[PDB]
Amino acid sequence: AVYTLPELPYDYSALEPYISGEIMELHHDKHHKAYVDGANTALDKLAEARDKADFGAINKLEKDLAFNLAGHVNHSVFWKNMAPKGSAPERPTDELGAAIDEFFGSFDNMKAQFTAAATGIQGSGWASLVWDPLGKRINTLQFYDHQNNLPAGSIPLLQLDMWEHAFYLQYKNVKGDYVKSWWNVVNWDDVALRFSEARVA
Amino acid sequence: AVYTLPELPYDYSALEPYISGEIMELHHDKHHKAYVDGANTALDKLAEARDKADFGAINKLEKDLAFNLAGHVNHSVFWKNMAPKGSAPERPTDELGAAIDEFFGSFDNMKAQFTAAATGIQGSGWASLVWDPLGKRINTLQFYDHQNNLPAGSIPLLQLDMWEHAFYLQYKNVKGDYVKSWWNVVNWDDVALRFSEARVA
Amino acid sequence: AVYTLPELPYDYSALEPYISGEIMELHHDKHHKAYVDGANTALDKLAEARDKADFGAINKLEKDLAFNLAGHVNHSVFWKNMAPKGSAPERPTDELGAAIDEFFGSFDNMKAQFTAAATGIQGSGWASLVWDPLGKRINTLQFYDHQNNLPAGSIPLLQLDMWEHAFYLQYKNVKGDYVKSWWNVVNWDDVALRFSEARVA
Amino acid sequence: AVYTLPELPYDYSALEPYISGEIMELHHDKHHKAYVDGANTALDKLAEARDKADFGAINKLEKDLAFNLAGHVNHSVFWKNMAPKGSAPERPTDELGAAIDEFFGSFDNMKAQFTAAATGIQGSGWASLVWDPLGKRINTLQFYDHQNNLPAGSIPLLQLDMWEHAFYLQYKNVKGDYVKSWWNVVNWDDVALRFSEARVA
Ligand SMILES: [Fe+3]
Ligand SMILES: [Fe+3]
Ligand SMILES: [Fe+3]
Ligand SMILES: [Fe+3]
Repeated sequence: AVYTLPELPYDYSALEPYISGEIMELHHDKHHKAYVDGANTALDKLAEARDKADFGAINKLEKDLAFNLAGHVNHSVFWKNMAPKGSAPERPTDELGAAIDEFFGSFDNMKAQFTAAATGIQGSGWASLVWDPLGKRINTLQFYDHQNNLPAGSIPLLQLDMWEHAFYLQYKNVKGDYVKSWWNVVNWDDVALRFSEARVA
Repeated sequence: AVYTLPELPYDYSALEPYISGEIMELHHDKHHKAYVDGANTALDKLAEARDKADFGAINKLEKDLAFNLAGHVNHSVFWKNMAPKGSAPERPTDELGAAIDEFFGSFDNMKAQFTAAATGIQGSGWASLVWDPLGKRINTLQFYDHQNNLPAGSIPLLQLDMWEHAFYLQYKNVKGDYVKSWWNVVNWDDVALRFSEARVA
Repeated sequence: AVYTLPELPYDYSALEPYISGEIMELHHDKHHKAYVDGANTALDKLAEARDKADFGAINKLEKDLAFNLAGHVNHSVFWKNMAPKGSAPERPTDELGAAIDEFFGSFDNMKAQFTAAATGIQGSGWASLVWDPLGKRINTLQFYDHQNNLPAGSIPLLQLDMWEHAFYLQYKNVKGDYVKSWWNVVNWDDVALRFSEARVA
Repeated sequence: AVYTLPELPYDYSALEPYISGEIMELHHDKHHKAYVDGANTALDKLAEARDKADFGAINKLEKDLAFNLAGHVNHSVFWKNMAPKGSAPERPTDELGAAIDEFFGSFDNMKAQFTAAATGIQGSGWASLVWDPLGKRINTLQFYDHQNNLPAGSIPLLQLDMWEHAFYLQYKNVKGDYVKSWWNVVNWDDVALRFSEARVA
């Protein structure tokens, strides 16, 4: 197939007590898998459309593609953005740390802005730290669902899943507690790597 | 300022009779300029939010940023994607040409899918040919407004503005005639350059 | 058919000089007609789906229905909400006038809020004065496209089309001039009638 | 206050085993309450905007109003649409029953279409049976979030909450099992009452 489900870079319960293994198992094995299958199906349908010269369902297929592919991209980044506490730095350093200070003033300011973007979402969505190739800077974006509210060319560096399936079983309606806990498992090494390769447009 | 209004790489009337100079002037001088100002204003507002430590309007600011920056990005690519008839080949060649046949079967198949995506939009939007870094392929996407219905990381190669302001003064409600005439001014050299630079992950 | 295109309650050029007959002709005969045909097609497709027990395109059909039916409802109200200047009152009176003062403070306050909602839209949309059956009050809503950003049960009283096709040929990019001119042709008698029948849930 | 949190017409655990009491408590006491507060706050902010004559945040306030009020409306209908098994007939009768056969062919056909609309949502949303005043018929709509994908004037008759918080704690990712169990607690008497009152234009 074109798209494949990546394996988690750690055990399902490696993020505990911050994120339960039960959520990790359902989130990865069920939800992420659905997006991969959906993105592949969308491409197969578009190929069939071209062969028969029948683009009647083009509007449906383009949304199926955007929704599922965005879901695949977002989750793929999400898994790598995390690591068991202690396995990675608790704060950004070197170039990344300097860039964050440059575009947000300080790490604390970026954290506050990112947290506000995460908890204020009206519906399903993501809080995202991206590299803007046009402005050559790091911005925070608030995705709606998986594929809305973002400029083309945006390169994801750090993402936080704010869909209810990401925290409900453990934190219930208290999304604030989920966000606080999540900061403990952010893999700043992964974010630093993405930044190193992203700041080249 | 972080964002700047790029000058057109040709005269306002250089795309006639396909796209009138009247539309080119209003589209560039008024519409695009508004998105540049809006993107700059959003960043300024976010900076003030951090200094004041008040993120009450975070939802508004994140949408203002995404909408305006996406408008700026989309129009910036749009201008470069076009050139006076006779300036570039009327059909993709070399590496780009081979990639189009690989991912769509033929140039005609690509045109058909792109055209269907452009004319079927329910509301304002864009038909877009992008490079998908994850699947390492060229896909067609149908943007809603400027910032919706697309996966993060999508690299724009060729874009067609389907907002009514882009064609109404000349083609009125007949979207099909607009898209048909537009193919005549596509600068395949610019698209090929973007593909080359995008391909290098 | 289930849905039919209503005829304009006046001649195409009756709203001049405020709204040109050229816009009225295209807007009614072309755009509105498309929504009626689209809504009817959506229903036929859903019927075919039930017969064959094939709901594969349900997501597409439900959006086709919402988009087109909303477009039909919005435009149907829009035509009746207008009348040649002098043929109707220039300001709300009696119950309607009292209700507007009650929920907005004054006619001028309602006009300012409505105007701001109309000119600030990011993309295609409508500025709408609706009756809220749950709160038993009159509110202003900002529709996105035709079918987004509104509570179920909302009863339209006064609507202003902010899609670019509604003003571009005459006012170009200056949506502010369009809104100012539009106030001159509002049929307050039609709005008063809708209010009389709407305030019953 | 303009909006108030309605009390449940039954005990929190009266819908078991179909819908757990744990979900009913969180759903009503936490989620619904938040939408009521949000709708009230939006109105207060709009009132302040008028007094200060500053509508700079109009786009934010109109979305806050639509999102929260729609959430309030949707949940208010949702609670009344359900009742303990045995309280009402398991199948529509009389006027409502005849209307369902007229617009869907049969009760089973309606259930199939409604179920497909409920399980196919890409993101948060609702499956809704509404009375269309323009076409004078009963249609099924698929809401996105709380306030998207619906025509103005739509009168809700029967609604099913498909947001993840509505079923995750009990059914996890298996949306189909949730919808299947939900049909057992549908209060057809409430739906029939809404149809009667909606029908009277
Ligand atoms: Fe997720
Ligand atoms: Fe444009
Ligand atoms: Fe219109
Ligand atoms: Fe809910």
